[PDB]
Amino acid sequence: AAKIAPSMLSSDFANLAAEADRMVRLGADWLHMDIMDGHFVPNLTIGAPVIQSLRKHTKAYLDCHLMVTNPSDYVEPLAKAGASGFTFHIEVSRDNWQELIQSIKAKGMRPGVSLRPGTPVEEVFPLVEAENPVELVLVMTVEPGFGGQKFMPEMMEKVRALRKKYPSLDIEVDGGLGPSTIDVAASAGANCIVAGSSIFGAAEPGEVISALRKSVEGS
Amino acid sequence: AAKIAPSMLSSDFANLAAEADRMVRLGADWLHMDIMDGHFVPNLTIGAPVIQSLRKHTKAYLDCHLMVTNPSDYVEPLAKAGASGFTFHIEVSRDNWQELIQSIKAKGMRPGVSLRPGTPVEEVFPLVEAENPVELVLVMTVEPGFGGQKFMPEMMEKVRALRKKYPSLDIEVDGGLGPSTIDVAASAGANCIVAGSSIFGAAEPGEVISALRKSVEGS
Repeated sequence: AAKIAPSMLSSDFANLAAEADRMVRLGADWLHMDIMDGHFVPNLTIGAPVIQSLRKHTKAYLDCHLMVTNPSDYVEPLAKAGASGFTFHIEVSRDNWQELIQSIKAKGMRPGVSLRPGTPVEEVFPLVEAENPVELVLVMTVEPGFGGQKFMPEMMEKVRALRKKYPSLDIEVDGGLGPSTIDVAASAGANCIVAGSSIFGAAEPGEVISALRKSVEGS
Repeated sequence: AAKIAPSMLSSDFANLAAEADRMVRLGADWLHMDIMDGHFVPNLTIGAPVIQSLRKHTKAYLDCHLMVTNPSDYVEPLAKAGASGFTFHIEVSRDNWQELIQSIKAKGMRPGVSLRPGTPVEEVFPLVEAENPVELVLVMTVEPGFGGQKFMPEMMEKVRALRKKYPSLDIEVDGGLGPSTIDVAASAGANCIVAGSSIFGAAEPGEVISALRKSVEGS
């Protein structure tokens, strides 16, 4: 099923609760929260304290993407904060992804795994096929760290490979998604769409959300 | 001169613009922004993207405290974001402190340096005495990372030492400051007061801010 998730990194961080309400009001399915620690990626955004404050104001699904070096140390804080989805990077969980997925699920959060552009898609197959698997795979379509970057079409091959092997798996894409890039992504098989500037910078955000949904549903 | 700086780490992160404005209306001189990267301290809070959005909603002095391992990489982003004060930790700015101070000042921000409880106060004397010196020294009165911890009276010896040598230097304290601990800190010589839970958790925050200011001015 299609899930449109505005990237709050592109919203007014100073009026988060209002922005969250506005997005839900405009049709958003989830709110994508980019958590960066300045180490895994060269940018620092928000952490669990922000998620906790936001949860007090909304019941919306908070899709948290951990671009941090030590995701295991965020499981407890984010679960307490009220995170709904917890997506970690495959590049920093090579020795403990099994326990990490289990620890996330134990806390009632939906486990997901993300991969940077340079990481071969085959690396996440074991995580999708595990006894306790990830329930979402996030294919980054730009090098993670900043919004406003150029969509990388070559990443659609990863989306396609995943959709072919796993027809019911939630496949998310993040990086340059918007009206001009949604069709190729929807055709490739992506059903969860993270978009920032294309939604918040639009004259009609609600129309953009609907257009993204329609493209996915059309595929 | 006394400066009262509420610690936004204790505020409603989902209504930052409103909280900042409320603090200013209640008499806050500066807004203390704790930037933690999960590495220098075991917590991740907010980064330049949050500061940038807040600046669009306030003209208040944003006193940013960098509890990160690589402060040099935040100078440009925070300057663009509108930070007013940029305080780095002496424990991670080694051999690069002279350049760091110059880079901060070169970008229109006020340079400051902070020291954890375990760090001898003598460590910062050269920075205060340099040709292009720090303009504020932040004596942590709790181990940095979280709000609500117990004030450490023993840290007042650092404050006193600094005040004795530098009569006009801004000396800031952060950690457990409130009505019950301000007199001993004001007597020691601290004039810039960072307080979180004692202000955001108070029935009369305006009265608390005034009391903190009165204590400092009384000294």
